[PDB]
Amino acid sequence: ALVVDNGSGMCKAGFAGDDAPRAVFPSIVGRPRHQGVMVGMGQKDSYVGDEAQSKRGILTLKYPIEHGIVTNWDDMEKIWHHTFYNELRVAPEEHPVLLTEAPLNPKANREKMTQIMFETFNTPAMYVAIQAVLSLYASGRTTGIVMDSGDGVTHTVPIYEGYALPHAILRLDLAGRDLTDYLMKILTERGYSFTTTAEREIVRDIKEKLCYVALDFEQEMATAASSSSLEKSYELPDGQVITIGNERFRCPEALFQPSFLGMESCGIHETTFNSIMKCDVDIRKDLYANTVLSGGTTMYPGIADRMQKEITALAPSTMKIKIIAPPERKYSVWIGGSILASLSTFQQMWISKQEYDESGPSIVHR
Amino acid sequence: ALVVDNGSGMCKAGFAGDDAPRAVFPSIVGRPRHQGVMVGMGQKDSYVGDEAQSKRGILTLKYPIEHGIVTNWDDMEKIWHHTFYNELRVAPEEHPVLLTEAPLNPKANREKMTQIMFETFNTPAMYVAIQAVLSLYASGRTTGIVMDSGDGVTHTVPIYEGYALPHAILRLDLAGRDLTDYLMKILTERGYSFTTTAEREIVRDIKEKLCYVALDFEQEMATAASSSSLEKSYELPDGQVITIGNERFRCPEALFQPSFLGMESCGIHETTFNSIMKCDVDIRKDLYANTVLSGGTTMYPGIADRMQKEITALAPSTMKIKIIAPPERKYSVWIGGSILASLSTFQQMWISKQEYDESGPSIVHR
Amino acid sequence: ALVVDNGSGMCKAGFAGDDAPRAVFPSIVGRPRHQGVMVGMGQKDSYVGDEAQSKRGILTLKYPIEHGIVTNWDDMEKIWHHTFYNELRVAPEEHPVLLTEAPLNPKANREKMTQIMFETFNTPAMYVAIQAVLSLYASGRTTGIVMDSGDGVTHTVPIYEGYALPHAILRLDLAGRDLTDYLMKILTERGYSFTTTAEREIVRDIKEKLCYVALDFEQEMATAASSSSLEKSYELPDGQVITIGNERFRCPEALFQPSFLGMESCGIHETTFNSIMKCDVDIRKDLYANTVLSGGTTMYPGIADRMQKEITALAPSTMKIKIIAPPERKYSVWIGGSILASLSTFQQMWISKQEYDESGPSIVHR
Ligand SMILES: Nc1ncnc2c1ncn2[C@@H]1O[C@H](COP(=O)(O)OP(=O)(O)O)[C@@H](O)[C@H]1O
Ligand SMILES: Nc1ncnc2c1ncn2[C@@H]1O[C@H](COP(=O)(O)OP(=O)(O)O)[C@@H](O)[C@H]1O
Ligand SMILES: Nc1ncnc2c1ncn2[C@@H]1O[C@H](COP(=O)(O)OP(=O)(O)O)[C@@H](O)[C@H]1O
Repeated sequence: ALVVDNGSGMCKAGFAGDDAPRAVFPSIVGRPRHQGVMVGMGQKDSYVGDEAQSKRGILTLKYPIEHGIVTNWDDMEKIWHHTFYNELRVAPEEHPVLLTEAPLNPKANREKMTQIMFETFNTPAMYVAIQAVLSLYASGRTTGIVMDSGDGVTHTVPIYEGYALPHAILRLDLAGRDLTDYLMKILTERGYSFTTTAEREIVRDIKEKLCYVALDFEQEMATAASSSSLEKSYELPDGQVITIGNERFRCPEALFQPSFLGMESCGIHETTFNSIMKCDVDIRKDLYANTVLSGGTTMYPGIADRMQKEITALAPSTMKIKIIAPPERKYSVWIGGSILASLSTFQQMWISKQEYDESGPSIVHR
Repeated sequence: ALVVDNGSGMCKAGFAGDDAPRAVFPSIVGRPRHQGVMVGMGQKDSYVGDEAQSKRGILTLKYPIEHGIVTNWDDMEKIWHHTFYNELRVAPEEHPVLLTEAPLNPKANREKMTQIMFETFNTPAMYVAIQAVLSLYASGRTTGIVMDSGDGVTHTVPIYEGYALPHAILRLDLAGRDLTDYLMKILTERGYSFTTTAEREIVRDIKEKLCYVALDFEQEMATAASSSSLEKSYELPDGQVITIGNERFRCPEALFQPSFLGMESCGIHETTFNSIMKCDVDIRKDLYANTVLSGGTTMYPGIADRMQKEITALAPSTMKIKIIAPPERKYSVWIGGSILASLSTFQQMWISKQEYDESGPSIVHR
Repeated sequence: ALVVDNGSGMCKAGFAGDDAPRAVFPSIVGRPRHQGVMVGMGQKDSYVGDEAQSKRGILTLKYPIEHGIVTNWDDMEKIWHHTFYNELRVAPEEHPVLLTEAPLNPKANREKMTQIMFETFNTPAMYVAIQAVLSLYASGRTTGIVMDSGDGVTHTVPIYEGYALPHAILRLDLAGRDLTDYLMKILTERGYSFTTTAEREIVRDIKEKLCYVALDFEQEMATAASSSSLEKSYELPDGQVITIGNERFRCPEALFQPSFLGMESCGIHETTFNSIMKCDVDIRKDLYANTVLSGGTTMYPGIADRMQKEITALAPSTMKIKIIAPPERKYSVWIGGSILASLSTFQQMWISKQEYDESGPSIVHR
């Protein structure tokens, strides 16, 4: 059977019988912005991400998912069309599929999602699972608190002996692009300017390479305020050199104390302590030492030490805390998806065509 | 033969050929309270005490006995099923069994109880004995007044030269949970709150460790009202510290003058003097100096001196009084159960299958 | 003399010489969250509710009372300072004061509460009264069971011939914010999102207008699941339309069977019958037909039928039941406060300056 994650900002897909996905691509949809100056087929009406990332410039770019909510289904159908016919070379009527979703999301999302999977692709069977649960599958633990943070969404689920406390789930719409744009805003301080969608991807790729979190914002600010050398140069695709200095960490700092982004909620560490504090007293000691980090926005170096230092300064003393931060976190959700698809006991749970034909899309509520 | 005490709040059991029981556990039944977020067998439909106390949190807790009356036989049967097959590793058709009961209890309780032991477990023989009598076996006396007090029940039986005076027995439903909840009510004075079945057991464990009886309630109140140090800290399972002060003794005080719990009966010492005053005049001098305390709710420090001071101030002078408070009172009842099962003269007293098959359940009255 | 109710979520105050209070406002404290871009005095360091609700947005909001416990005295002092100097234009040395409180609350609350009224405002005299008793004054009955439920607190007191049974009082911390968050949680089903303190008040105002309790949750669920028209539109302050449907009653339902909020206690109707069952038998016929509802969280339409249906299905038959639901329930408590202050016989009960100067703050325990 086939496992697809349409989680925000990049689709990942392959056979469930494997350890890693087969395709990984930006899910961007792009369209031409000028008339044709020379005759030929070369100008197709639309390009999907794996071409859309190459020809970027003459394309505008739109993201069909924002904050984990589909904004334009007609784009998404094109994306799935690419994933099925062009990449995995597989007929979707042959294989069952399961899909990721964010934990809290407008139910209409599920309804149309499964409607498309039946009424167009004629797929045999379907299931929608929340990402944090699947993340636990990849570690193979049965107790812990999962933190996942992707393009535009963060959430946490506490689970104990395989039971979630639904009253304890939180959203926090802080991550991803909402963080990337803060690098756009501050990078204009040095004078470099970046204005447009095709050009935003350069700043994203910088962020993907040259960023880390300070073990104390105050000391590293005082450091870079001194004449000490901490900057690294970067070269733009045109060969313009950039120097970035005093700013590789003042960016991700805004993931904490997020008043920089103007929000006034709690931040990541607050929300990790506040979720456990919605758990019963006798559970708490067991969720500590089992904070699991997940999703690509945890791949900054230094998050582990910062987070443990913060929580240990915030939680009651005498309680040991241990963050399970493996490598390969970028794949963890899909890895867990692969695991669940293989367990034979799960095979009764797929929604059948027969069920959809009685209940229609709302069957997703069982 | 097998010895089981199903007295309130914890079952105690083992072979009669021993000095102590082999298993002692809280007899609580607990059930899951959320739908499953993760696949597996791990969540069985029900847990008996030895797990139900451990995994508490995701469990709610119910007591199948309350105030000494069985509320749901199907729960008790589950408890016995665990005790027989998993714990004592014994086939019930092989061995006789005897059961404790409180002295006054609705007879239907006995009827169904023994019915289950014959018609389901196919046990060879059965006998029901009152707890105070078994308590005397452990001391090996033939004269005295037994005071037993457990979760939710207290009673006294006078026995003289091995004869009880059934017209002099009294119940007083004051002890145990009825006292523990008064710590729940009062502990909120400092501000801490405790609301649910899994969480009540924390207050029970506090009571089991940090409680004592004042050698004069009035002086120790005046003491703790001054800035003298008498409080002890306790750490909760989450590592929250608790401070308890002025209440390690204001709790068990309510076992006397129980107007604190709003009841208006007599208290324990009253009921010990009033029961003896139902004895004939010529018995009294022999019951004095033979008040035997029994049952775990007597395990507070200070009970001995308080009780003797009260009775000696209340009884007529020139009459010697001596409270026999041995150790192992937590086991005293089961010890006495062990003794009676071994006495060869008793071997005629078991109710046979033949008797139940002639008389039916009322055979329990012989 | 002055009557003040600092019950959670809004202060209410005025002269005892009246039928209703003169000022009623949300007691929220709010503070600026950006540096000043324009010159003037207009930005004071802090705003109390009547501006804090108007200018909300540029303010963050904190509630100085939570669950009936003061969290930051320096905030409360700001609220009382406003109520005395700004609103009532009154010197506190002129008039005695009485204060509402919840029935069970950490005694330290009283000590500091009365300390402030003497040592700062130099008021001549003080008394603290529990809200339910004052509620009975407004009806003028002398027998009944009072149910009061306000922002964040519920409690009940049985009173018979002017005597309470303190051992039968219950708290249940279910109401208020704990309900508001359930509207926040469920409203995201339609897709709307609400994240911040200033924005929470919009969801509160929705709750104040478009909500009712179902005479059977099951039938009304099946009804709204059909294509029948039951939704109502609401307009946001920006003119964004909201549609709410199939959810105007699934909110207050969680005030019963509150497992929706993940709590595992009993709910309101259970706890109302269970409090009476701790009363003596001969009182019961008199507490029935005298359940008096009080506090603003009783202002839902439909409460009467649900409550009467529950108790009548639970209580023994042949027993008359009558819910006294007057209008003006939002003021009943304060009305009674005004009454008690007026009875000349009550005029001996105020704690004098002389007593506080001997005993200090703990004099409130007499
Ligand atoms: N090297 C990196 N450093 C920081 N952030 C990264 C890095 N690589 C990827 N990311 C973040 O993670 C995103 C990749 O997709 P992601 O959101 O992890 O998928 P999923 O939604 O499955 O977690 C990127 O858009 C970026 O926001
Ligand atoms: N250390 C302790 N201190 C005070 N009370 C205790 C302690 N241990 C047990 N208890 C009381 O005794 C109960 C244990 O069961 P118990 O009532 O002794 O059984 P039985 O009814 O057969 O006597 C506990 O629920 C508690 O009420
Ligand atoms: N129109 C309304 N509909 C439903 N509930 C309301 C309404 N107005 C007020 N409330 C409830 O009552 C609260 C107002 O304060 P309240 O709790 O009545 O004070 P008190 O604690 O003295 O009763 C609001 O927070 C809200 O919970």
